This record gives sequence, C-alpha cells and structure tokens, in this order.
Amino acid sequence: SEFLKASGSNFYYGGQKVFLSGVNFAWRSYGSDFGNGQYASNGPALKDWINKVKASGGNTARVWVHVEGQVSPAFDSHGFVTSTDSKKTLINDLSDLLDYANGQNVFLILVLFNGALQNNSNVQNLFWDESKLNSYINNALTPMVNALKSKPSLAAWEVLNEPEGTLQPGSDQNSCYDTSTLAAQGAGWGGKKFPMKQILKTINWISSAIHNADSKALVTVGSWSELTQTDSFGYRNHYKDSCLTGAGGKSNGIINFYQMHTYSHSGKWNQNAPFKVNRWAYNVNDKPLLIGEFASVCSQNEGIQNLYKYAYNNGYNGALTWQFNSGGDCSDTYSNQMYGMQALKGQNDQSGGKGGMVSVNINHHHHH
Ligand SMILES: OC[C@H]1O[C@@H](O[C@H]2[C@H](O)[C@H](O)[C@H](O[C@H]3[C@H](O)[C@H](O)[C@H](O[C@H]4[C@H](O)[C@H](O)[C@H](O[C@H]5[C@H](O)[C@H](O)[C@H](O)O[C@@H]5CO)O[C@@H]4CO)O[C@@H]3CO)O[C@@H]2CO)[C@@H](O)[C@@H](O)[C@@H]1O
Ligand SMILES: OC[C@H]1O[C@@H](O[C@H]2[C@H](O)[C@H](O)[C@H](O[C@H]3[C@H](O)[C@H](O)[C@H](O[C@H]4[C@H](O)[C@H](O)[C@H](O)O[C@@H]4CO)O[C@@H]3CO)O[C@@H]2CO)[C@@H](O)[C@@H](O)[C@@H]1O
Ligand SMILES: OC[C@H]1O[C@@H](O)[C@@H](O)[C@@H](O)[C@@H]1O
Repeated sequence: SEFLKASGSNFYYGGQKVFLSGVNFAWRSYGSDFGNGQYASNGPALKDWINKVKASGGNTARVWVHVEGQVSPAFDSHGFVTSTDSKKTLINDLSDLLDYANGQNVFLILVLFNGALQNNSNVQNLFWDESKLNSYINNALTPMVNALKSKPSLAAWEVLNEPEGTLQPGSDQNSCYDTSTLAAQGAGWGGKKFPMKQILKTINWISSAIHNADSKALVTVGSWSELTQTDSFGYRNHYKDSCLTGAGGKSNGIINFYQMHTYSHSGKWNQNAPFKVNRWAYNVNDKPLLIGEFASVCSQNEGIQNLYKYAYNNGYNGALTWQFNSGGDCSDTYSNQMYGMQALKGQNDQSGGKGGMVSVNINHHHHH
C-alpha cells in the first residue's frame, strides 16, 4: 500500500520524511546470492544480516544482484537474454528476501549490474547492442520488476554501480557526454570500455523499462566519488534527467534520487567529498541524495557514529556503510557497522534540514 516515495529532496514513507540508515551487504556470495538455486546457500546469512541491521536500528540494506553475469541474467549462445537465470529461480529468491526484509522493517536497494568491474562479454555488450539490451529488458528485467513491484522494503532499483569504473573517458561537445577530466581523477580503473554516451543510453533504457513496468519505482545510480553527480565546483552532473533522456529518448528513463560513494585516498578526503561539504552545496535539491557506500576505515577517522551523525545533520538523505561481510579493501567490520548504525537509532527529527524518520513501520501486500 505505502511504498517509499521520493519527493522534492527527501524520501517519504507515509508522509513522514525518512532517512536511509544502514549498510551494504553488497553480497554473501559475489554474483551468486540469487538464481540457479544458490539462494538456498546464501539466504540464511543474508536474512541474519537483515536481523543485525534492524537490531542496530537501521532501515536499509544495499544488495547486488546480476553483478557480472555469473548467474544473472541467463544468456544464450548469441549473447541474447533468455531468462533471469538458467534454473529460473531469481525472482522467487529476491521475493523471499524482500518478504523477510519487510518482516524486519528493512528496505532493500537492489543493485542490478556492477560497473566498477564488468569482465563479462555478454553484459559488456548490453551497453552497445540495442537488441541484446532489449532482450535483457523483455526476458529478464520486466518480469523481475513486474513480479516484485508489490513489495514494500523494495525501496529502489540501482541500474549500475559506479559506471565510472569501466568508463572510457573522452571529449565531446555535448556537456553530458564529455569526460575530459575524469581520466586524471582515476576513472576507468576497471578498464575503459564504455564511453559516457553508452552508459547514459543503457541506464536511460533500463530505468525507462523499470518505470514502464512500475510507475512508482525509484531508480538510481551509485557513483564512484562526487565528481560525477554535481554541477557545482566546476564538476558535472551526468545522471540528471536532461542527459539520460538525451541519450536514448526515454522520457521516463531517469533516476529518482542521486547517490554518491566516498572513500579517503591516503586518509585524505577529496576536497569536496560528501563529508567536507553538505548536501546543499551539491545543488541537487530536485531529487534526494544518498551516500551509498562509505567506510570508517577509508575516511579521515572522524569516527563511524560521527559519520552517520554528519550525514543525518548536513542534509543527506541516507548513509550506507561499505560492506557488511567485512571483506575487501576499505571495508568496515560488521560489528563497527552495527555500532555506527546505533547512532541514529529510534531517531525521528522531521524538523526540516535534518534527516528525518529512521525507524520505519512498513506494510505488507494488499493483493486483491
Ligand atoms: O580502446 C582504444 C580505442 O577504443 C575505441 O573504442 C572502441 C571500444 O573500446 C570498443 O572496443 C568498441 O567495441 C564495440 C564496437 O564498437 C561495436 O559496437 C560492437 O558491436 C557488437 C554489438 O555490441 C553486439 O555484441 C553484436 O551482436 C551481434 C552478434 O555477435 C551476432 O553476430 C548476431 O548475429 O548479430 C548481433 C547484432 O545484433 O556484435 C557486434 C560485433 O561488431 O561491440 C563492440 C563491443 O566490444 O568499439 C569502440 C570503437 O567504436 C576508440 O575510441 C578508439 O579511438 C580508441 O583508440
Ligand atoms: O572508489 C574507491 C576505488 O577507487 C579505485 O580507483 C581509483 C580511485 O577511485 C581514485 O580515483 C584514484 O585517483 C587518483 C588518480 O588515479 C591520480 O593518481 C591522482 O593524481 C593526483 C595527484 O596525486 C596530485 O594530487 C595532482 O595534483 O592531482 C592529480 C589528480 O589530477 O590522484 C588520485 C587520488 O585520489 O585512483 C584510483 C586508481 O587509479 C581503486 O583504488 C579501487 O580499489 C577503490 O576501491
Ligand atoms: O572498495 C569497495 C569497492 O566497492 C565497490 O562497490 C566499488 O565502490 C569499488 O570501487 C570499491 O573498490
């Protein structure tokens, strides 16, 4: 009945402005958490993680799905998509996890494809071939969105994670496509495959589809750094409406809330990083802005609870600590994550400018 909405600059549940406080699961098994009957293996862990999330007083978990095509989606011999997975179980798994997350009053952000790295030749061609992308939409995505759109706790689909990881930086007259600066900033660290035009086209079309199947659905993109989603500081905001729509005429092919990832390189913030500024200077009040991904290990050592508090105080609509499974570089431990989540526990400060309601009470389905 009531689903998380995005209005103006804020998230809203049941009218009450909400602040997304939680963690990245990102995964239990990289790229094989759902689909091909793999959910039987990872499921218990993920559910338990949702438990920890709620007990620590959080409301959101960010979970990756397709990732690098290891299970999702199913391609044929020609690189066209046939189904969600070979065993056709993906939708059931996701649906299940959504049910549990709801039962524990936790929202989920389903990240479709990875973009930091994408070493799958079929997924890589989804950016270039329109018919293959359409095959993915028709045979995989549209069924997923259609089947899962009646689920609260499904608060947003993220089309692409860090599209700058596999960006091919280059010059272009069109503001949106030009990437002249990003090369020196360290973009394309996963290999320079996709020019900005192709990424914006892809995202355009994915988001378009998701919204065609689900008018309410919140679509987003989670970027490496802030250099990509703000017009201030001489930077550029590529994933706003005009640019996306500019790449592939889908008017509704737009994200509904921006998102920035941030880490300290050498223990030094980027000068204009989310924690050295506030939401407001990024001049993106037309949509909400979430800080998906941050780690109190790759910060300036402000303190984890101090980082959550910073996010809640300086206008940001959410803050997600980086990976709950405690693995990789620049990742907090699940314990310290829990600790930080306890900083905004049971909080509700709807006095504007401040984060808002944290502990949300989510519905079930209406059906019929
Ligand atoms: O890197 C330095 C160099 O980069 C240059 O930019 C390159 C870029 O790096 C990529 O290599 C890119 O490669 C893509 C091609 O441009 C082209 O789009 C190609 O087309 C594919 C298509 O995506 C799809 O997969 C298609 O499916 C076929 C299928 O295989 C089967 O045959 C079936 O019967 O038909 C379907 C058709 O629907 O197969 C096509 C094969 O051609 O996809 C490539 C992806 O690797 O090219 C860029 C150049 O435009 C330049 O910037 C250069 O300046 C720079 O120095
Ligand atoms: O999201 C974290 C993720 O980052 C990955 O790759 C990048 C990283 O994101 C970041 O962009 C980094 O940028 C470097 C850049 O490559 C140059 O070395 C740059 O230089 C600057 C120089 O030091 C001087 O200050 C000069 O004045 O200005 C130059 C910039 O014009 O320094 C940047 C430091 O921020 O590069 C890495 C890799 O290229 C991976 O690290 C990944 O593992 C990580 O999780
Ligand atoms: O560091 C953890 C990793 O998380 C991923 O989501 C991307 O942000 C990568 O760039 C990063 O290396």
